[PDB]
Amino acid sequence: LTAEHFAALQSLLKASSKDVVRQLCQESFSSSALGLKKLLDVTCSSLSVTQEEAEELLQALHRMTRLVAFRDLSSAEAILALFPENFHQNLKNLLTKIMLEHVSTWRTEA
Amino acid sequence: AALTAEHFAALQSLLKASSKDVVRQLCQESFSSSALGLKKLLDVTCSSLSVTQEEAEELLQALHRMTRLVAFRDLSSAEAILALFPENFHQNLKNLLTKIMLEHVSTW
Amino acid sequence: AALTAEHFAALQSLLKASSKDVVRQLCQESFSSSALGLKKLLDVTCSSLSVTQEEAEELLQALHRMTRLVAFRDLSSAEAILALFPENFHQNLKNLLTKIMLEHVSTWRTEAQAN
Repeated sequence: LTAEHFAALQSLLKASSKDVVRQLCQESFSSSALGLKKLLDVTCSSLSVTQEEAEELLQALHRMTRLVAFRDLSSAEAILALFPENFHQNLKNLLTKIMLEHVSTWRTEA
Repeated sequence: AALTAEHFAALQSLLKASSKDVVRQLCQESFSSSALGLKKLLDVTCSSLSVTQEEAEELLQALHRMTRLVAFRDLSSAEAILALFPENFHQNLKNLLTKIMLEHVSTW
Repeated sequence: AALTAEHFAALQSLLKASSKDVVRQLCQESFSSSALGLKKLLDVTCSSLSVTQEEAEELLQALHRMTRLVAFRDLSSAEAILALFPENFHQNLKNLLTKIMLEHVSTWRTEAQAN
């Protein structure tokens, strides 16, 4: 949403001074917790999925990526092991591949 | 900062916990949670601007996207940054925001 | 904690992708997300205490402001931390919390002095 985004920036005209918006822009950047909305919109636009349904996937990816990093998994057949037997094979292998390529760099981010 | 009465009322929920270890975990996780330090920013925005809590989010989500695009493209120009704003946008507001982001594109 | 059935069902939406690049891009940004780590924290809080999302959110915001306040003001004594709680506050919880934060105050200060 970039059209109704500028319709939100206009609310800055309800401010009291140029000092409050000066401290409001500084707090809008460093607070990276607001980056989730950009992640949701880019997920809904790339997968043609609902906002509520995009939240379920992102939590799943977060949960699994954190998991393979926590246990420090370098084994391919170990990654494949936690996938259920009735899981889409090509997607299972695609994920497994991505897990292996980033399991090193991800663990450093802790 | 300080602790409000609502905060102490919220803390008492820990008496519902099954063990003292859960209480210990929740404390550690709450301190380390960077995302939690935004409920105050959400409240400040919603109070000093007299908007909805939802409307407060929409502004912060939009402001974050804007201040991110300033560093993502490293716009050093004071005019090309105002090009992002549409023609039907408040003149004095699009002149103020581009005057701050241009001064905060370095440490970004 | 392992993945649930609902979790694997959610993963299958990745098949709706237009390229393998957006899938790996999704994996990277889902991992390095503080917001996603918080919603996981909310879920177990709601689970353990048998509370709602709102009630759990309040507690975590409460615990966040208090634990940070302890580290910021450097309250390295039980008497100083006990001074924060009102008189009508539950005594046993008052003692448990002031014990927990008297242990981590030193490790919390250092953690904040970094970032």
